[PDB]
Amino acid sequence: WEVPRETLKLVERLGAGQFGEVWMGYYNGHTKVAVKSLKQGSMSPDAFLAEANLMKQLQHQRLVRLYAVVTQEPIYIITEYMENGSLVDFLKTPSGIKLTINKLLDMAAQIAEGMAFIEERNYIHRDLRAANILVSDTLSCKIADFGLARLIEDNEYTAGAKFPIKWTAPEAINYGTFTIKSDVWSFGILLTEIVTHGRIPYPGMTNPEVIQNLERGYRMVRPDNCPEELYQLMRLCWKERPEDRPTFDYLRSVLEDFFTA
Ligand SMILES: COc1nc(Nc2ccc(N3CCNCC3)cc2)ncc1C(=O)Nc1cc(C(=O)Nc2cccc(C(F)(F)F)c2F)ccc1C
Repeated sequence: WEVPRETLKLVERLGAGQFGEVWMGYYNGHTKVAVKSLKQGSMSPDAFLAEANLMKQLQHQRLVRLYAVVTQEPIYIITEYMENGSLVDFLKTPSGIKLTINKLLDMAAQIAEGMAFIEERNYIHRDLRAANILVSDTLSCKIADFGLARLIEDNEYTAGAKFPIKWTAPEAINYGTFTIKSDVWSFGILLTEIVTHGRIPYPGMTNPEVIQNLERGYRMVRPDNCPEELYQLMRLCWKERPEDRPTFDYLRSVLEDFFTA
């Protein structure tokens, strides 16, 4: 997995943040890659490499696959470059805009397939949303960046760190209890993003507004142009009781059929 740092040529910053940056570059000149570098101090070089180790163990068709690493400060995590960036951005570009519900549902099914495997392996995402879904040149999707429990859950630190309100389940917002079921709720919201081609969820509301209404049992209205059948699948994702929400396997199962229809 190790590669001399010389085989990498950074070219364009893609993302920056608390723990480092993500750059687009080349490996041995010909291979286009995405490189994540750890910001010295931001976090243990060990906890940083944890993400890589998880990646090796969690390889799958619909998940971001590790390519290589550089284990000397500054540590790098390298993956292959996904040409169309993040799903949420892709859906607003001319190509993404013209996509028919069929192609959209297929993509939704791919994500559901990725989540089924994650559920299968006893893991949780914690920050499932279109911004963390990557799209390749042939429009196949892959799930990326699990949300760090350190910054999203209840503990010493967050005690005052927070999360993406509009995508988070009621139980997680209130009691900080994140399970695969809250990832399911989240999937429901991700579903609306896809069908609306990137529109922000709960149009017309602020985060504190969302929170208030959620208590009264409020749920997003079916988007114009969203099949009513698909809509009721979303409603299953937003059931009040977590244990009442469907599994990704079923979701994956049901999405694949709307698509062959
Ligand atoms: C921005 O990161 C990328 N961006 C593109 N393309 C792109 C992005 C934007 C744009 N833009 C921005 C400019 N405007 C035009 C469009 C144009 C191309 N391509 C690849 C990456 C990419 O792999 N990133 C990446 C992701 C992870 C990661 O997920 N870790 C992880 C963590 C936990 C669990 C798993 C699991 F379970 F899933 F295994 C994981 F995998 C780790 C390292 C890296 C480098």
